[PDB]
Amino acid sequence: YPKTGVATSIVEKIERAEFNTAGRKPTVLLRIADFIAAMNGMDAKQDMQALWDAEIAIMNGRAQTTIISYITKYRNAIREAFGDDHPMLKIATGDAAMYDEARRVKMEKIANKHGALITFENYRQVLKICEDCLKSSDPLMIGIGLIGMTGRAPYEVFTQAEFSPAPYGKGVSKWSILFNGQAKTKQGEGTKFGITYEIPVLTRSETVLAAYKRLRESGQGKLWHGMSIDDFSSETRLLLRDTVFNLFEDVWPKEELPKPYGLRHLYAEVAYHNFAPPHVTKNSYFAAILGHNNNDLETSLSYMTYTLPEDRDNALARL
DNA sequence: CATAATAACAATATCTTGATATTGTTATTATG
Repeated sequence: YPKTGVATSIVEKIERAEFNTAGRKPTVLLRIADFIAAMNGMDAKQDMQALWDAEIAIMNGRAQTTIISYITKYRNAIREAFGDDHPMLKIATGDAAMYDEARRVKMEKIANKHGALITFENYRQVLKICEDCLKSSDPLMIGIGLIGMTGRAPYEVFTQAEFSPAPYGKGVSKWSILFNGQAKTKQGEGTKFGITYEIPVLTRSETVLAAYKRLRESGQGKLWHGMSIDDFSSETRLLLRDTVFNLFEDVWPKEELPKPYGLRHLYAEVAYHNFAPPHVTKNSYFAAILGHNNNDLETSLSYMTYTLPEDRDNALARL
């Protein structure tokens, strides 16, 4: 329980914003900075509650998801400045109704998605383009292609992936590689944090490994390698968004616009269509090749958004 | 006038059962 501390990263993002050529003012980070500053020397729990009530009063008219994210930022700032043993962490949090409502909305959306699958008609063309991206010299393209072939998150692919050959007896497997650098684990006890596990690929392993070798040994590749989430989000996110938008404009399902993370979803689908053993469940296989938490089958529910045209045909044939 | 750069604004999917870490989209800035 310290009374002193400073959220270093936030203030750094503030001072790196004063001499910007253009762009929004870091008003939220200012809010947080003044918050942490006002927290210095505070031992009056009531006044802490008043401060947080002020901060909450500020977020009004903003989306619930947005408010939740902001609260996450605040809590991480408090943890950075004062530590995990600070009473404010039990004050600076959203009311339970907000989280319960968010969960309800999430479950509702997932249910609706399972009730109305999107037929990925031109998925072979998408996998083909994504295969062609592996032979490009542009690190961005190679990254997109690696997302497509390995089903790793953009953050994983560009920043912290560790692809290595997977043994197949004495030789080397053709349709599987080893992966290390799982994200969003939060260093869970039963997660793939720092765990090298085997994943299937949608092309021959040699091509993937070679393309990734050309990725890491590039300039932009070593700029990306080891980045934080915010660095990458500010560096590549919009460019990646536009590039992905253009790459799969007229082959992507008409219902939705082509987003990068979709390449993961799709991946799983076809990864289940061409590699899945008969003694496992689709949920189990998804949770296996995606590197989900131990004994978790509920996260896999979020990836079942598409359906392959062949399966659609084999289900239409029911007459 | 005007289009590029930036962080607000927002939603998703993961570990966990109340939140965090990601991915995704838009309003606002300086500036020239």
